[PDB]
Amino acid sequence: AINRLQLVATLVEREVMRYTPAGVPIVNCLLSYSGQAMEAARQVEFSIEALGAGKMASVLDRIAPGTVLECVGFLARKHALVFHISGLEHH
Amino acid sequence: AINRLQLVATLVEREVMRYTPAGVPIVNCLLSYSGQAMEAARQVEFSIEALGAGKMASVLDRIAPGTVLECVGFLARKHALVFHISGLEHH
Ligand SMILES: [K+]
Ligand SMILES: [K+]
Ligand SMILES: [K+]
Ligand SMILES: [K+]
Repeated sequence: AINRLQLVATLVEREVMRYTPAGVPIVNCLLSYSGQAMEAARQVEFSIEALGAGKMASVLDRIAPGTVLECVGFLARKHALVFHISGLEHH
Repeated sequence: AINRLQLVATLVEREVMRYTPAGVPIVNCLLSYSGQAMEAARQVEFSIEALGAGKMASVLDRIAPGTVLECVGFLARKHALVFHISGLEHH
């Protein structure tokens, strides 16, 4: 079953790196989206919690807040929903 | 800025049709997702609020709860986040 989110958003802030019991690094962060959709065009603005695990945690850990990111990933239950980023690029 | 969600999920329930002041029909509903992702494979399960506007409201309004839907759309602020379905198919 497909569960794929593509989102170009601004990194607002990120938490300090933490780890799962297995030692997998995780960086929780907040993304901000601003743009338009098609439903009559509609301006859309919202923020969404996200996180990077493993290599993605390392990647997010070096990105300066305010950077615009082109993200791809999947949605999941926090433990509320959180955006799991599996792919990332600038601009 | 891209904001696109692709989700194959089961329609759990839907509210009665309502309208915006302009007369645009809207059907709010709840979707349930079950499947796997790639982060090491990870089982993922969650429910998410959604809605269809205009023709999409009419389409959802005739779909029986329990039906599996292949959805495409965008995320937005409820007024919390809600999945705006702009495209829909069965299976
Ligand atoms: K999947
Ligand atoms: K911070
Ligand atoms: K867009
Ligand atoms: K109902």
